[PDB]
Amino acid sequence: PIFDLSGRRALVTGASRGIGQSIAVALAEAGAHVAVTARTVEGLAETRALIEKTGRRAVALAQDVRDVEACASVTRAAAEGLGGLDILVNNAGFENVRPSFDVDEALWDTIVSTNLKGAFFCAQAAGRIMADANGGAIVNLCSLTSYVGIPTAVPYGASKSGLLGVTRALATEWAAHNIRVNAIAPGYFRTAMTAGFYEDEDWQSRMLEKIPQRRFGKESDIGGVAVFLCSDAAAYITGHCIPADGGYLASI
Amino acid sequence: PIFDLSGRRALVTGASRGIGQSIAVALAEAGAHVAVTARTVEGLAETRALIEKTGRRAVALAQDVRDVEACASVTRAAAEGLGGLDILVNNAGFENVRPSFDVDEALWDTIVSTNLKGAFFCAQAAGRIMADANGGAIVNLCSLTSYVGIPTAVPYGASKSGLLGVTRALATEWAAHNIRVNAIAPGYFRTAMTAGFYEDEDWQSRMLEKIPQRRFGKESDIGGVAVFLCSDAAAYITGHCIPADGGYLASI
Amino acid sequence: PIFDLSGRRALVTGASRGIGQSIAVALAEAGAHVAVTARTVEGLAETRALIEKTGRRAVALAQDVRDVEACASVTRAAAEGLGGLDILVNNAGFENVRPSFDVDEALWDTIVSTNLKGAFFCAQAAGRIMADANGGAIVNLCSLTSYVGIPTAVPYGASKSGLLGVTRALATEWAAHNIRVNAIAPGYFRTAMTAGFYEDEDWQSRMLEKIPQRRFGKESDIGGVAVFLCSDAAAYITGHCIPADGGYLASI
Amino acid sequence: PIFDLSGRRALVTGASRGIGQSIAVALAEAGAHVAVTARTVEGLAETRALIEKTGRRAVALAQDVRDVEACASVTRAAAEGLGGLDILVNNAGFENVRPSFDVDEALWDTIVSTNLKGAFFCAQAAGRIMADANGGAIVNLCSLTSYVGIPTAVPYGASKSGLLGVTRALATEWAAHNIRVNAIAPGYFRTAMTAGFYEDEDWQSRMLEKIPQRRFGKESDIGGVAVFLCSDAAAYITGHCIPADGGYLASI
Ligand code: NA
Ligand code: NA
Ligand code: NA
Ligand code: NA
Repeated sequence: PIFDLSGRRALVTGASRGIGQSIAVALAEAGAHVAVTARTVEGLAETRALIEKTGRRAVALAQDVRDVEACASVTRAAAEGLGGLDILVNNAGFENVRPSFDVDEALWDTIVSTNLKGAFFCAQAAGRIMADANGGAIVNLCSLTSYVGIPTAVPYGASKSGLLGVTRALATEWAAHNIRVNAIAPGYFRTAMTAGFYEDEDWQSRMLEKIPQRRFGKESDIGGVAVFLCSDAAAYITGHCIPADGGYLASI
Repeated sequence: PIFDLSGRRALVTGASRGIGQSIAVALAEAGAHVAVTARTVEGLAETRALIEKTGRRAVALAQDVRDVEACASVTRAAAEGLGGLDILVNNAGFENVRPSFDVDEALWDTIVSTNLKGAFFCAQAAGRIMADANGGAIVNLCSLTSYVGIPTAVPYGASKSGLLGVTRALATEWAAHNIRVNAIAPGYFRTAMTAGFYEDEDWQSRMLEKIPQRRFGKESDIGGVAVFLCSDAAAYITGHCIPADGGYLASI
Repeated sequence: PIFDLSGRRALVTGASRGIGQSIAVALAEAGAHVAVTARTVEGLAETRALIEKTGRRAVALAQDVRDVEACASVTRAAAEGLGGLDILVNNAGFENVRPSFDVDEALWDTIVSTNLKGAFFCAQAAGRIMADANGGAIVNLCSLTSYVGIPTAVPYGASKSGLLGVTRALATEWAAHNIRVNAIAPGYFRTAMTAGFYEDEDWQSRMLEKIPQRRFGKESDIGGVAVFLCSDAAAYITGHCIPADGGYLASI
Repeated sequence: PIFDLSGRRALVTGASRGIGQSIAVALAEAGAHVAVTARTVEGLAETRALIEKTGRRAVALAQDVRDVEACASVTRAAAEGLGGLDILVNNAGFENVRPSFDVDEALWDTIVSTNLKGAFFCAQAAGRIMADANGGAIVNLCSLTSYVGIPTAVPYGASKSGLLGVTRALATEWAAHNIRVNAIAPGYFRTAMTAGFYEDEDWQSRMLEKIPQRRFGKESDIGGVAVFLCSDAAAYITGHCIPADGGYLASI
């Protein structure tokens, strides 16, 4: 019962694949009715089918989190489709590496709008709905770059470090509305390591030596973390970021 | 299933009351067979009765974690009573305030032996058993004093700050044995606020204003946190400390 | 000699008053030739007069750090006026409180462009100059909001938390160019507490009780911190943020 | 003037070689009269000669920081030789690696007594002297193990993590006596890498790849850091730990 989400209503952004898909499905498996977004509705087909496998309802909507209007209207539409809204997972994110001397304005904007600004304005919209009803839980997807710096991932790291600041300030501000706000910093997860960058085997060997568990994360390594942060088991946890990283941050 | 502990075998030290009692009972409620210790067996009567209410087995043993021998022999005896050992909660702790100019050797020792050294040597003993079988999970009880300083609680804060260091180093060292090592830093919990210190109402008002949730922790605010850190949902979490503090650390 | 900045060439942004003015003057007092910027040249009159009091050269230029072009051209112009550039202090910042349900797009942008994006693009420009010569030091002005959350200061906290991420990633990326990148998080400084918000005396009493030194910062409490981070005494410090806060973060 | 220590009176423990020797000499070079301790007086010959090179007075005394009595009496004797005491550097430390399954009671004690307990009781003694006069500054030597875990360095990491907790709590408690308490976490310094462990060249290559500056620390990389934390430039810094690590902690 303490981890059960039966009857909760969740929105998970950028949920067509990877982490967001894992989280969305795990929320449905724990009892929740789940709305999922992506750039196109058609890219959600696998996520929708995996959710409806649980028996629960899946709402699916188009959304670009860079459009501040769509952050609000598509969040309100998600609420209407579910009959309410008391869980938000801000997963949507643009990943990028680029030498910092070569970052132009446009790149900066695409990264920060998507990863930081978008999550704020989705939070604001879901928050207002939660505040008018009986509260809820928000989970932001941060990164190892909220704790350390990756060279050539400067705008990205700014984004995710900023989002951790957002997590703490919103937690403090919205506790009085019964809204908890927490974050997960995934380490290196197989399902997020699509980019050509990651096949470089010397890189892989080097990174694995920094991870005590000597493995990259599977979907089972994060879904339950998101359920936990949304559940009554986490009633006294707010403004906190749980790293799911196989021990990377703890390790020399 | 991801949060289920059925068939796991747990040891929780200093479990006669408070946090340790809460954790022990919540482990039993999640499926585990639980061994509990305290200075005397007789003080465990309430904890034993609450566990056996779940239908599960409760082993109960006398242990002073200041005796390094009892850290080993009573841990091995707990294993024998359960038929194994794959969860350890190091809860045992001596709390104290004393102006630092007035701390003598003996006080220092009592606090650090109990809170830090004891937990190391219990970890070592449970660890070796886990390492010879198929691994397990260890959860250390840290404190807000692992993050900030409380005036006149210097030895205590050294203890709990040290234990966070222990959590990180053991996590890194023992991941190769399939042993995860994590911690919980409780904030201010009603069940731990027995000492005369805490009735000072100006203190209470001042502390509550630093906690976004404007409340002190209940047993439901930590039991599920310990279950989570022991479960398959936390398979990729190691060397981490989850604060359960109503937002205190996140807040200005 | 280890703290001496004789012959160094510095740029300090948003230096007409407050922290930035304090830092700029302290750099000049430690030996540096200093360029200072603000929205208008005329607002720099006090800062210029205090610098020229040291005997050293003061260059003064108009700059809006929200204009990415001015981040580059006015930084290059500062270099030309000084005959080089090997210190950058990113001080420029827009402070704001606003209930998060009431933050609109425009406010978000003004805060984040000024505080985070501006500092990145100034860093990039100063960085490229330093990288083409013999390196240098960059100091970013962060805030307590890089560590905790202030309710109704969400965009601001995102900005300053992001800038700490920027500090770490740039440090890691640019060490190979002999460019150190560090930050200072001022606590509550008298010279920065202009806004009407801060006269609320109950607030003042409450904040002072959270600061072990029971006082707000003076200009002498930060100038030397900036000199230090720029000096040979800090040759092995990079990617770090020094809080100057009278013990706030360390304290319960 | 802001970094000048003329007329200050300092005690640096375990100062015969390495970090402690570097700090002691740098304090003397910045103006201070310096007392230095070690197990034997004869081992201080090089440190004494380097101090007296500055023209300043060097007091030298035998001290085992594991003896709580010697923590007090030898600190009071250092005061008498100097004519006062307003700087303490707790440098004394026993380094060790040992598989945690193989740590016995005696080893634990030697490590924690030396590294944590000793520094507390030296702080207490220097503190009381400072509190009876006009205050002062204390600097504790922490380690990367205050932030991350090194496998087989568990007792050591407990010690140094604990000492960071001590730094924060003492800072909070003793600010009202005009005593600032801060720490330095050295990274990997050439002068501290004596143990046979460190010649393993694969280790060296691996560690250097984790350090952005791609070098180990020299004595010039820490001496100025200690002077800074003792100076008027650091008047608003207390309870803080400065890592001198070539960017290790900031870096992925
Ligand atoms: Na690490
Ligand atoms: Na707080
Ligand atoms: Na604090
Ligand atoms: Na690192």
